[PDB]
Amino acid sequence: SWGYREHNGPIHWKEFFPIADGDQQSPIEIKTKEVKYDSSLRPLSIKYDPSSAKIISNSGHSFNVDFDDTENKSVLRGGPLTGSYRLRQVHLHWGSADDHGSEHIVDGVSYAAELHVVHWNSDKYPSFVEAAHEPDGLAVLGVFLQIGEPNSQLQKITDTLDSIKEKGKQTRFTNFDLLSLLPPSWDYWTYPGSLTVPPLLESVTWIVLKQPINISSQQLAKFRSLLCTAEGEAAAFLVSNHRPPQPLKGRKVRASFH
Ligand SMILES: COC(=O)c1ccc(SCc2ccccc2)c(S(N)(=O)=O)c1
Ligand SMILES: [Zn+2]
Repeated sequence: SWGYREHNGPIHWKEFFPIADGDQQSPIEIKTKEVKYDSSLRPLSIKYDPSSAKIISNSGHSFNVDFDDTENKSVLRGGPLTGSYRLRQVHLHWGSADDHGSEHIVDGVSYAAELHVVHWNSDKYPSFVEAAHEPDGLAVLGVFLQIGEPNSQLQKITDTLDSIKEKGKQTRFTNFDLLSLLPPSWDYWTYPGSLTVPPLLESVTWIVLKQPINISSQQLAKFRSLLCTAEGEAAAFLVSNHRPPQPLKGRKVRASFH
């Protein structure tokens, strides 16, 4: 089964998931001088209720903060999107080294980590699972993290990691102010792409914010202490969980700014 280790890692996913070689795969290299400013794009409009977060868990591939998506208390609107997309989950990608941890790469710069905020089109589809199978079903906001001052807005997360060390562990996680984790500028790039983990579905409108947020090296090192293995299996650590960049295949990357 899939992961980021030598025998089950990204380079081997195309052996098992046909879509891994598809024409709309993510993540990509963003070349900032080659991106097209598009005046038809709209500003992002975000409303994230701190009561929406409920549980944090170790999936074996990252931590996952799950939100109550029963109704439209937390939504993303605007940007390239038609209608309202409902907040479902947040997770993080990193590498074994602080200078090569992100999924998207900007003018050759890989950041220390990348946060993904996953949302689904509830205006058109009745659930996350159904939306995940349609070209306009999902929207993922990407936020880069760069090494710097410790981020006090990550402290709630790092405090829980000891209780979710093994794959499948979960703990209560509520009153989380996700809005305060985002950077002050909501300028972004966008393109059509895919999930960056199996099943690699081509259902994602990517919105990658230009402005990175900070994290300390100590904070980021704590994530690598999560395991990719369950209780009572031989332990292996989740030291890296990012997919390499995929061919653009004629897709247009657009910028909200110039
Ligand atoms: C190591 O990274 C991850 O674990 C991870 C987990 C879930 C999701 S999207 C939710 C999802 C996918 C598949 C099935 C159910 C939910 C993504 S992504 N990078 O495509 O935004 C990445
Ligand atoms: Zn992700």
